[PDB]
Formats: sequence, structure tokens, C-alpha cells
Amino acid sequence: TCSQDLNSRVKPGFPKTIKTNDPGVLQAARYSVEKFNNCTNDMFLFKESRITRALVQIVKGLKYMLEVEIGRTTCKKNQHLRLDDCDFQTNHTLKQTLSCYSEVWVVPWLQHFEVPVLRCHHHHHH
Amino acid sequence: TCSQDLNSRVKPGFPKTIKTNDPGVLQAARYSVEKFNNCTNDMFLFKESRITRALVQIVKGLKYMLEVEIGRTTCKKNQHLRLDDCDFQTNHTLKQTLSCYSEVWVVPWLQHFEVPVLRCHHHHHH
Ligand SMILES: *[C@@H]1O[C@H](CO[C@H]2O[C@@H](C)[C@@H](O)[C@@H](O)[C@@H]2O)[C@@H](O[C@@H]2O[C@H](CO)[C@@H](O)[C@H](O)[C@H]2NC(C)=O)[C@H](O)[C@H]1NC(C)=O
Ligand SMILES: *[C@@H]1O[C@H](CO[C@H]2O[C@@H](C)[C@@H](O)[C@@H](O)[C@@H]2O)[C@@H](O[C@@H]2O[C@H](CO)[C@@H](O)[C@H](O)[C@H]2NC(C)=O)[C@H](O)[C@H]1NC(C)=O
Ligand SMILES: *[C@@H]1O[C@H](CO)[C@@H](O)[C@H](O)[C@H]1NC(C)=O
Ligand SMILES: *[C@@H]1O[C@H](CO)[C@@H](O)[C@H](O)[C@H]1NC(C)=O
Ligand SMILES: [Zn+2]
Ligand SMILES: [Zn+2]
Ligand SMILES: [Zn+2]
Ligand SMILES: [Zn+2]
Ligand SMILES: [Zn+2]
Ligand SMILES: [Zn+2]
Ligand SMILES: [Zn+2]
Ligand SMILES: [Zn+2]
Ligand SMILES: [Zn+2]
Ligand SMILES: [Zn+2]
Repeated sequence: TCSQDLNSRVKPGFPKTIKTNDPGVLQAARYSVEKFNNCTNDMFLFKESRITRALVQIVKGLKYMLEVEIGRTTCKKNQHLRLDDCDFQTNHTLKQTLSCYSEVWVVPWLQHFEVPVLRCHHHHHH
Repeated sequence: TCSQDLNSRVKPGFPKTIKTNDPGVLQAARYSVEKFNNCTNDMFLFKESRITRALVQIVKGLKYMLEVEIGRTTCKKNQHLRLDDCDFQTNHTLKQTLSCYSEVWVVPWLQHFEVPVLRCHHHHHH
């Protein structure tokens, strides 16, 4: 499986630290939680709640490597609700947070984004 | 394409800096150049020459993210030659170096390694 770029015209980028409030980082964390909502069957939408760590790598575009917390909101899935206007669950029985790692590839000049990696963990209540 | 680990039993690891002379890093850089030799058709084998940057991430094993330089050796390909005993080209017309980025996944308890990403650049002689 030699599907590699082994004679690249550009020197490949290495991941570098980036501020966790960088507008690009913030948008990448939104993509991540949207990938999560798309890929699960909760009755509520989740929303990014905290970005603890972030790296960005140049690869024909921007690849974000993110450590992001996501939380259940009070907005139901499948009602065409926008996450910017969703607040987190207050009800303790409905409060749920996950710790995720994601990689998000964004090519703004081609209007393209992808979330090729998303790993999430809900910690046991014991 | 929801082929993700979204209900993981473990909190996912984030990539952390690791020393570029760490024995695991050194072995990962060897895997990278071996992936390079496997995936190209030079008449000589290449060998890792310098590891400039390294991150390691815990993901059911160790994933290395490496910035590694590779160089052409005087050992011919397809002669069953071991890289530890190969020295770099002296002949200026045969000297060739590439800057690579690689990701190498190693699971030592399962005797498994993989090089899922390798990107390499030969800088123009102008
Ligand atoms: C967004 O999700 C759909 C997958 O449909 C999914 O429903 C989720 C809630 C979850 O349970 C998931 O496991 C389930 O498959 C994706 O479309 C699906 O993709 C797979 C593989 O490509 C196809 O085999 C399915 O037929 C297809 N189903 C439908 C209804 O479209 C979609 O790819 C995904 N998008 C992204 C970008 O993640
Ligand atoms: C190691 O390389 C071989 C690929 O054979 C290659 O020869 C190289 C020098 C290079 O020119 C490359 O582009 C060429 O394909 C891999 O086996 C091949 O894999 C592909 C896809 O899996 C198959 O379609 C080929 O039929 C198959 N060919 C042979 C002769 O086996 C092999 O996967 C690769 N190994 C690794 C781990 O990178
Ligand atoms: C919280 O949610 C549960 C289940 O939907 C419900 O039984 C309970 O009444 C709710 N409590 C409050 C105060 O909203
Ligand atoms: C270097 O290699 C080239 C091509 O193989 C050859 O023409 C030349 O004689 C070599 N020079 C020396 C000093 O080895
Ligand atoms: Zn809609
Ligand atoms: Zn609000
Ligand atoms: Zn919980
Ligand atoms: Zn697109
Ligand atoms: Zn936990
Ligand atoms: Zn052999
Ligand atoms: Zn020697
Ligand atoms: Zn050169
Ligand atoms: Zn294996
Ligand atoms: Zn260059």
C-alpha cells in the first residue's frame, strides 16, 4: 500500500502547537462534534464544550489535531437546529460529557473540510 | 464513514513531544525508511540520516509522528543487505537526501508495526 506522496514538490509540515481559541481551531472543534452527531444515535445534539489541546499541521491545507470535550445539549437531533444557539443540559440525569481526540482537515480555498479521525470516551460513573 | 471509536473504554491520547534519540523513535524512523525503500524504485537503499522532530501518541499502542531526513546509501537494493551496516553515498553525483514526514504505529506486545503515512520531498537543485 504505497499510496504515498514520496516525491512531493513541497517539504512536508510537522504538527505545531496552536492556541485553543484560534478561530480555525474553534471551527475545527465544531466540525468534530458535528461528525459525532452524524455518527451516533442520541436523541439530543452534542456541542463542543472545551478545547484543551490543539496542534495544526500544513498538508495541502490545514490538519487540526484536537483534544476537545463535548457535551449533551437541550436541542433535539433531526429538528434542523443550529448548534450556536444550543445550550448544555441542566438536568443532571441528562448531563453527559465525552473526551474526544479528533483530526480535522480543512481546505478553505477549496471550501472543503473532513473529520478523518474521531475517538471519544465517556468515563464510567464509578 | 462512521468507522470511529466513539464509545471508547479509554480516554484517547493526544500527541506529546518525545526525545529524537528515544530508542522507540529510532526504531520508528527505521520503519519509515524501510517503507520508503519498499515503495520506490531506486537502485540503492536509503537510510534514516537525521530525526529533527518527534511526537508520540498513545493509541492502543504507540503512534509516532516523525520529521526524519533520509539519505541514499552505497548498498544496492534487492541484495538482502541490512541497513545497520550501510553507509551513506560519498560520490557527490549519487548523494541524495529527502525530508520526510511519517506516522508509524507500533504495537510491541502484538509484534506489529505499520507506516500508514509517509510524505517525502527532494529539494530542487536550483
Ligand atoms: C453520516 O452518517 C451516515 C451514516 O448513517 C449512520 O447513522 C448514524 C446515526 C450511525 O448510527 C451510523 O453508524 C449509521 O451508519 C453516513 O451514511 C452512511 O454511510 C455508510 C458508509 O459510508 C453507508 O454504508 C450507509 O449506507 C450510509 N447511510 C446513510 C443513511 O446515508 C454518512 O457517511 C456520515 N457522514 C459523515 C461525513 O460522517
Ligand atoms: C511494498 O511494495 C509492494 C508494491 O510493489 C511496488 O514496487 C515498489 C518499488 C513501487 O514501485 C510500488 O508503487 C509498486 O506497487 C506492495 O505490494 C503491492 O501492493 C499493491 C497494493 O496493495 C498491489 O496492487 C500490488 O499488486 C502489490 N505488488 C506486489 C509485487 O506485491 C506492498 O504492499 C508494499 N508493502 C508495504 C507495507 O508498503
Ligand atoms: C430530567 O429528565 C428526566 C428524564 O427526561 C425527567 O424524569 C425529570 O423529570 C427531569 N428533571 C427536571 C427537573 O427537569
Ligand atoms: C560517481 O558515480 C558516477 C556514476 O556511477 C561515476 O561516473 C563516477 O565515476 C563516480 N565517481 C567516483 C569518484 O566514484
Ligand atoms: Zn437541516
Ligand atoms: Zn444560551
Ligand atoms: Zn456521564
Ligand atoms: Zn468537501
Ligand atoms: Zn476515563
Ligand atoms: Zn532478504
Ligand atoms: Zn560504516
Ligand atoms: Zn539532491
Ligand atoms: Zn503486523
Ligand atoms: Zn524544499
